[PDB]
Amino acid sequence: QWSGARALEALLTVAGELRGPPLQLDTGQLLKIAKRGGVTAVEAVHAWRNALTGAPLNLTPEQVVAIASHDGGKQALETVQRLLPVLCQAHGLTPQQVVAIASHDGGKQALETVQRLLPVLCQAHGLTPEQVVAIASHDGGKQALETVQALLPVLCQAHGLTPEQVVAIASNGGGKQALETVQRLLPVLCQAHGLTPQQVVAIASNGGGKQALETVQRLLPVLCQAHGLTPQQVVAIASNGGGKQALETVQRLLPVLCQAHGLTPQQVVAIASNHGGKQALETVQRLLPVLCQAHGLTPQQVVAIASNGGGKQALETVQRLLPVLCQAHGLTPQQVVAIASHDGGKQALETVQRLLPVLCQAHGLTPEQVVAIASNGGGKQALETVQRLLPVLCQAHGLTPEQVVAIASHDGGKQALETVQRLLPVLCQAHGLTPQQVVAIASNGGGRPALESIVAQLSRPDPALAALTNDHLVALACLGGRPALDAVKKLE
DNA sequence: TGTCCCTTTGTCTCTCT
DNA sequence: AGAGAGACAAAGGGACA
Ligand SMILES: [Mg+2]
Repeated sequence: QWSGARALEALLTVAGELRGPPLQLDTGQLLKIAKRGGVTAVEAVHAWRNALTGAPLNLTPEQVVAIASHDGGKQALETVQRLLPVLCQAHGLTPQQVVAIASHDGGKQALETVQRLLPVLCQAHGLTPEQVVAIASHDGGKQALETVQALLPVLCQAHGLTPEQVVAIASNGGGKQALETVQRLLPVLCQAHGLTPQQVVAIASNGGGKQALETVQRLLPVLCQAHGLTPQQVVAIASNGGGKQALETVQRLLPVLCQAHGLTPQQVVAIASNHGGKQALETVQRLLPVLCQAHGLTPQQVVAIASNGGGKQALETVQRLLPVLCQAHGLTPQQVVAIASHDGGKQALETVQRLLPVLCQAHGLTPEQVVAIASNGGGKQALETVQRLLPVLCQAHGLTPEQVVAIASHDGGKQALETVQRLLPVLCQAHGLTPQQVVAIASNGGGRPALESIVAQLSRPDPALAALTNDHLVALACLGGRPALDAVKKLE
């Protein structure tokens, strides 16, 4: 008999009881835990199904699932019950910060290291606890913290980094490796290749930090001479997420793409400078002629789709869905491209296919309005939030469909929609803001934190924003969102 | 096996002007 | 607003006990 038979059965046993109180998990939560945390993690969640759910700790099931669904999730769950009170009272962290720290593989290691090192890091190394929390909140968090403690002085003094840079480098998976590689390679990359420490920090400030710095060091010569590329264009490929894989794939496919399809180097750099760049490039070489065949898409439209993170998923979903979206849903190829040319194009595309008839028939939007909402990063999220929240923003808060679509139609629209639904009453009813002023504030990228900052002022007034009327705060909030507000906060 | 750590890719959100 | 930067997570491999 296949070994896994027993454990698998154990899994289904324990996981049927978890559909019971007090977590009520929905199959797609039990799977998640099962896949990443394993059976020990499903069986830890059961064994601690009460201790975690209410007084003392009081975690949402969402928050229990987040802690459990990683390797060592059992250890994390045990450690969180032990240290969360210790960390909120002895160190002053929110429990949401403790959950953040715990929700990665080896979470236990992270938690115990924050417990052990946060004093020495804040006192003797000058870090804020929020910096310590960010460093901690990735896989290998424990490693990154011990490495920060050890290398912060040598990185700042011998190498000229600001502690902020050291923290930005540290705050990724493999933070330890990136830090160590930045130490070793910073002088080599600066003194031999004329890179600013700033550019070295940007290369290092990703996952595959170590990998990207070493691949830049090895390949900058081969790329800038025998491949007509600038130091700037190599830095950009290496620091935008593509890292090692993207740089090596730029070597391979730069001539193939150009020579066979007439793409400039700038178009190749842009396709490269993203997460999964290598994937986008390879998919572009593979799929371009299929798309552009028989007066299909123009090349430039392929370059566009491809030049966002997830470009490969976007290219393949267009290939698959262009026909049905145009035939069955009355969309132009131009529209399909626009939806696709954003991070998560694939998600937006699939969500338009699913939700366009619903949003038109049941909610009275136009296809154009649907395309507009879908045509931003996180399109899937904005579109699903529009469906959830349209009848509520309209009926309960008096907003027009037009106004909702407008809040919806930026990056973060989901966040902006959910914040408007929650903050409109206190803003209007308690502080005299008009619905239109509220809709205006939220109708930008960063609508959410801009609404929250406006509320932070009219709820617990900083004396530094006092000479500003509501109408002035509103104008500032529209113009530069939270950062503009915090900008004036620094004036008193 | 369970746990810890690292890398790559995909996706979502916010900033900076 | 478009480019750039930063956050959040899924999934796989190495390493080791
Ligand atoms: Mg594994």
